[PDB]
Amino acid sequence: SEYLFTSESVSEGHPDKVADQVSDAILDAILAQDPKARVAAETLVNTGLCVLAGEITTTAQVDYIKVARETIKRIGYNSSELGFDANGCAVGVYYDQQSPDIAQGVNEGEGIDLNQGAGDQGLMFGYACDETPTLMPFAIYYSHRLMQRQSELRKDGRLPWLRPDAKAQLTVVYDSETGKVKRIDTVVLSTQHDPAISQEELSKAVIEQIIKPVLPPELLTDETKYLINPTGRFVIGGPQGDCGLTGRKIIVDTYGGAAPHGGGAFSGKDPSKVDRSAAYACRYVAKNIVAAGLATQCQIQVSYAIGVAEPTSISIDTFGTGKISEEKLIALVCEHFDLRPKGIVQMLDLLRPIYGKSAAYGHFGREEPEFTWERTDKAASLKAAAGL
Amino acid sequence: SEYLFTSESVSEGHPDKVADQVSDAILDAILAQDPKARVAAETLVNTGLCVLAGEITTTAQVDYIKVARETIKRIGYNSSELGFDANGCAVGVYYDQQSPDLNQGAGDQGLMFGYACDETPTLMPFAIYYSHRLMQRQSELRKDGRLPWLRPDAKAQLTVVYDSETGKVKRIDTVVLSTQHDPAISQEELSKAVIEQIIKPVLPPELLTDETKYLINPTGRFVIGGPQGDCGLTGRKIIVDTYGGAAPHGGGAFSGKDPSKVDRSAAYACRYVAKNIVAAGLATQCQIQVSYAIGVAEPTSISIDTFGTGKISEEKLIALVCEHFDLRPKGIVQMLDLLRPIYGKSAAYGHFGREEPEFTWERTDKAASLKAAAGL
Ligand SMILES: C[S@@+](CC[C@H](N)C(=O)[O-])C[C@H]1O[C@@H](n2cnc3c(N)ncnc32)[C@H](O)[C@@H]1O
Ligand SMILES: Nc1ncnc2c1ncn2[C@@H]1O[C@H](COP(=O)(O)O)[C@@H](O)[C@H]1O
Ligand SMILES: [Mg+2]
Ligand SMILES: [Mg+2]
Ligand SMILES: [Mg+2]
Ligand SMILES: [Mg+2]
Repeated sequence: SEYLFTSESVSEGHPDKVADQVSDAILDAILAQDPKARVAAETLVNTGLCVLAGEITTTAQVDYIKVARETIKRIGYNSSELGFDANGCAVGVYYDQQSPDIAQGVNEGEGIDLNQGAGDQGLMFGYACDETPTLMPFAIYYSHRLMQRQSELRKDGRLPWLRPDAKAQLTVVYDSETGKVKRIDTVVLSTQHDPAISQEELSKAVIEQIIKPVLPPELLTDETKYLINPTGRFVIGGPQGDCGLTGRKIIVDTYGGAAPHGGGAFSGKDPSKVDRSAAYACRYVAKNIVAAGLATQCQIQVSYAIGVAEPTSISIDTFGTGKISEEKLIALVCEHFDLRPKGIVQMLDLLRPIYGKSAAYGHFGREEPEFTWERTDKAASLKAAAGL
Repeated sequence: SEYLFTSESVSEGHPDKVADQVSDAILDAILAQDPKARVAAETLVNTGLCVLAGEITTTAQVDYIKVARETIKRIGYNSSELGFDANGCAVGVYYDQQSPDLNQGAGDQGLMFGYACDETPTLMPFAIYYSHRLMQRQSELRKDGRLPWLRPDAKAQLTVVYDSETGKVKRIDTVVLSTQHDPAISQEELSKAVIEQIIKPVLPPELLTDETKYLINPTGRFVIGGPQGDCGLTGRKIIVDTYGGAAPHGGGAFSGKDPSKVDRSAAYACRYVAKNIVAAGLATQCQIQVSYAIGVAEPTSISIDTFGTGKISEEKLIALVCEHFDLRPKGIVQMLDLLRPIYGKSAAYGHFGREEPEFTWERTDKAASLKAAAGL
């Protein structure tokens, strides 16, 4: 009559997320000067190490080393006690230019269709459902918020012993018949901390200040299991502790496994990379379908060929909850959304330095003004055009 | 009455796959000397560059640079004209390396998925299965000189049409294939050879129709390639490595990780569980999710979905799985004989769906016991 489902998130101090944030800070710095820049910025962080590699073609003049160090400092890695310290980190720049063989497919006036072609082949999924106020699956939505809360309390000093690296995991119970959340089964929360605080003090504060204020009280019961720093002390973390790379948190970045993923990473990529722009568009489409009341769950897949503007495929699944057929939904989507690469960029105003905030705590489910793919401004037109 | 679904794969020369293969070649070299080693070997490749970083605990003595160069050589990067070559690139070793029970706790939290279905002989989804085979065929004809103008880097993408009622594949709608090439061959000659000698020998003829669209090297040129054209990193092909989008993913990479790491061992176990449930005729579609907490042995969650195809309830299946499989981290290692150098081959053309002798998670040796224990 019920089943379990689990998602996780990590803080901005997790080493993979450090790499994502460095990649998107560099992207933002470039786009602030050159909105049309071609950016494919990959980052690897390790002990004392920040390698910047990939392909960038831009008129922007950005001090990549300074931007990387300032990003690492803003995350919290700015003191000798943490091991990994921006001031004591080697930043090495290895960027190439964008390959001209790729550029001639993407550039307008040079495509097989002379339109802006997709930056790559690939497949992308979007998803929305009615489980949370921002139309996200429950477990990833609240896992992100646990990690945001950890960072909030650290950065304003209310829990001054918190350190940057942390992880959270939620196992939730669903009703097999209704698909509705019944209760929270397990909360895992691990946080880095100053060595002077005891594990007992830490657990009390994590419960009072992080777990209880974030999760819905009605879903925490006598059966809920709390696993706080379950292997004990967590003093060293970040890239002193383990290696981080761009694009190694793609499930955290999206839907926490509540929907399939096409494989493409987001951070460090300008919007001509459909890995980013089309995944954002798919979230926008699915969210507006659910907000229009046309389905209570909606999943979309698209795909592209490098150097081709029209998607090679589109498919929509409402899991039996759609008020109209999925064929009619695809027709509505194609009428109200331009999923060609240039059409997406125009639809979502993507040639702007709006990406740094997306690189931790999830790309989806936060109704921040930067995140145009979270607007539900097409829902009314979809509902009307469906005949509802 | 119909819907579309798309998956992709990449060749062993794709820069992300180069990184995966270097990571797992180093893992194998370590495991051959020290089966109990802890390995978390990450690789980044770019123009003239192979960075090796991560954490290793072992008694093995491995020449990591030589292993990396040998792996790059085997893949086919043997000229600096390509911007990346085995003899000439810089290899830099940054590992944090140190010298150095069924209820041992997991080494991390995390979630993992497995999947199986009846669409292909090895119980894989159609689109990923044949996307892999397209890329294996590209590499085969390059290496044996049948198409000597091929270069190592390549990608393929299949869009398939499914019947909305029966769920069966009806036809192939679009084949995308991009392959790096010697500048001397025209696009017209390249396109014809890819279609006639790579694509058509691999895909089922009855699924290729006059409506099938072939998009070959659609930018018009693919001479620059490899890590120069596109930086590669370990763990950036996790959907190619698994089910091509036909099932969700927990997020963790496989390559460079020793089998104590549940990101890899539990995903392999979930494939093993799902494939045996299908092989036993208990379902035609089966998806499983597990998760772990750091320091805890038994998974924090397990769930199974047969998408209405199951012959017993999913509750009954979960009970069967707990009785017939040991999903504790050390129990998986024993179940699948994982403390051996068996991983280098997994790092290109998919971890699932090939019944190689190394791939113990592809054995259906529990199907009969599950079919009997289910009462069927
Ligand atoms: C298109 S690149 C990703 C974007 C790239 N980093 C950039 O700077 O725009 C990803 C993969 O596409 C393939 N690729 C590279 N050049 C290509 C070309 N000219 N045509 C088709 N595929 C290409 C290679 O497999 C490469 O690893
Ligand atoms: N003592 C610890 N307890 C819980 N989580 C940790 C601890 N140390 C590190 N982590 C987290 O776990 C991630 C994966 O690496 P590992 O520390 O090996 O599990 C790290 O990047 C940290 O986010
Ligand atoms: Mg990681
Ligand atoms: Mg991709
Ligand atoms: Mg890549
Ligand atoms: Mg992991």
